[PDB]
Amino acid sequence: GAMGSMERASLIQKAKLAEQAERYEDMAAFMKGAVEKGEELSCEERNLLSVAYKNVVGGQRAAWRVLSSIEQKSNEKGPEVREYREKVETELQGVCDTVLGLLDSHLIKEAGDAESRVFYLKMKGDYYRYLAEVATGDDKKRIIDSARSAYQEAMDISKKEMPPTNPIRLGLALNFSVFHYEIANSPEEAISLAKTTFDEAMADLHTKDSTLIMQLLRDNLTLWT
Amino acid sequence: GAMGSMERASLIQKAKLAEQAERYEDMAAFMKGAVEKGEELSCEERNLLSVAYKNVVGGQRAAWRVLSSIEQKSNEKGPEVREYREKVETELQGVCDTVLGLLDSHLIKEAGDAESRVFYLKMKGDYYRYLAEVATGDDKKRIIDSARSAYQEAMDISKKEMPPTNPIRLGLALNFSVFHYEIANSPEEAISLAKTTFDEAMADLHTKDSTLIMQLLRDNLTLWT
Ligand SMILES: O=c1[nH]cnc2c1ncn2[C@@H]1O[C@H](COP(=O)(O)O)[C@@H](O)[C@H]1O
Ligand SMILES: O=c1[nH]cnc2c1ncn2[C@@H]1O[C@H](COP(=O)(O)O)[C@@H](O)[C@H]1O
Repeated sequence: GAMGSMERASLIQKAKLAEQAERYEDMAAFMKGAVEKGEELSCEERNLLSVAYKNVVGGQRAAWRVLSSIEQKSNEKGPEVREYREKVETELQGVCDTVLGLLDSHLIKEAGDAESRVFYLKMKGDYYRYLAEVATGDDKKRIIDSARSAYQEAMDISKKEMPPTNPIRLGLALNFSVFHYEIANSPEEAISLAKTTFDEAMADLHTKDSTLIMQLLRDNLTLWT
Repeated sequence: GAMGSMERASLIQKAKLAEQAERYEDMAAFMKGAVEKGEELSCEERNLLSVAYKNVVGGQRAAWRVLSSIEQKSNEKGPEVREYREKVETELQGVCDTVLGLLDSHLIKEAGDAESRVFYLKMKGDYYRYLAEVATGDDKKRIIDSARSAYQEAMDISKKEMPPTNPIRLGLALNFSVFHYEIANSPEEAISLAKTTFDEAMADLHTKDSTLIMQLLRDNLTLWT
């Protein structure tokens, strides 16, 4: 595709240039580029992937929210705001469906360092979650099953082979739980895991940046309870 | 074109939605849309035009600068950074050439309230200036003539029919002078006008937001002298 002709290492250098210039569209395009090569990504590369995708989909989800909100106070008048809301909703689904293709097509295989098999399964759950935040109907149904399947296979792996301070295991559990509350409408399952996790981490805290996740991880229990 | 089928007032409402959502690409697209209708813009509309275009071209010029800088420290190694720099340079020229089409094609006619005939001529000078910041050769030559022609016809009009507190006349002169220093390499002409203008404004200051322009207008003389 659009980067087919470019050397993998150049794609990677240009991702980094993009990041410096604050051009996440670019950065994501370059990374989709490298990924599409077929070489397994290093830890440092994967951080470029997620970071870029996250900022892109991030601003979309912002605008979506601004707009749904205006479409709430527009229920007490014109289609203009529903129309535009749908526009942004459609771009977002776009990016999600793209990132979800990378994971299904290249990144996830059932053969890898495993500490990152997680990173991907997690990423799969988050992007499927982002689709859930905007879907309706049976669409919303299936997407929910999917964020569950992934986030769960990522839990198994993270428990079995990851110490409970691993900012991966932390972040993952955090996410999976936000999903439990915000999406699947199951605050029992949500509170349990939010507690348990922050438990078994406050435990080995003796071994200092996972603490930021832990700040949030509890920060969430405030409102949940 | 892409908004041809949409009612002018809807375009305008959606610009405003865009602004709330912080989607300047959208906002600019919608406005190019309304402008393309053929109806003269009100003051409030024009502010949506400029604001949207400004933020778009604004982030481009940022990235350009980040990148040229990395391409400076890259002169003491790979084409990756020149290549990407050129990419961004080309998007920018794009947007400039678009905005410059709106002015030449719709917005500027030699028949209007005139206090805004200025607003456009000024806008023409700034976008031509933005092209100058990145051009070379005879290209750079012609573009400079063009930012001059415009900014000047905008000076005549602004002197003749505008009191020297008019945030338009202020801003204009400010810009025209930055051009004199930063682009046309003529600090004599630059210092003169920067002085003169801030003079005849400090004069009638007795008649309180143009002061922000005046803050800058002097702020510039610091470095210029
Ligand atoms: O850097 C991060 N990594 C993982 N989760 C985060 C991060 N920053 C914030 N969060 C959490 O994610 C929530 C928003 O959901 P998300 O951004 O869709 O994953 C926030 O309310 C936090 O609980
Ligand atoms: O809101 C504004 N209107 C007009 N000129 C501005 C504004 N903000 C900053 N400037 C000036 O414009 C310079 C940057 O050039 P410009 O952004 O290409 O017009 C700044 O250094 C200021 O002198």
